[PDB]
Amino acid sequence: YLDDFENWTVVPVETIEGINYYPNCLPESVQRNLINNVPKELLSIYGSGKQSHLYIPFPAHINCLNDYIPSDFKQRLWKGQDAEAIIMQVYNPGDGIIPHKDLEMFGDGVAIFSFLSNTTMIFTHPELKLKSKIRLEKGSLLLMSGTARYDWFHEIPFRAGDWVMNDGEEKWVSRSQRLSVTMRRII
Ligand SMILES: [Fe+3]
Repeated sequence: YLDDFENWTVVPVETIEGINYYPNCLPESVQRNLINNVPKELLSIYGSGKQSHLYIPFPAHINCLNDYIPSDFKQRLWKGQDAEAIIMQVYNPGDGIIPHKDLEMFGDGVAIFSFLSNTTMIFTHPELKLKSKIRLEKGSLLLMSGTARYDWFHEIPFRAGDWVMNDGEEKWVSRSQRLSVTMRRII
């Protein structure tokens, strides 16, 4: 991310080893139970979205998310175990995050559950001069590991909508408030 990238190519996210995306992973009931039980202050629609760090033991409305993370992922990367460290982050329209790689204190395998509304995440590789985009939908799970987690940067653009292609038309879809829950372990 430094703009306008004419030397660069946009590739399918399927080319990035260690991206696994599961649409409609969480039932609506699970999403509503979670949202109902976040402190109301965290969900303010005004100004920049707030954030909350949680650590074991998590309450049931959070802790249940561990059950929707694929067992093969936890076996391969988390020594069969469940998440230890969780950040809940709200994004009001215009909020995002600059390109980064998650801190080395976390080791491999990062799980991100999405709530409330859809957004677009962009992966960047400066050395390859490549970009890739993924639409993170309400109720989805993103797993980031390996090449995705170490070689590439990820970001969420600071804007109020996203151009989204569907059924051959491209629309500007305004963003609504979004909440993510990021689940990690500590080395
Ligand atoms: Fe990150």
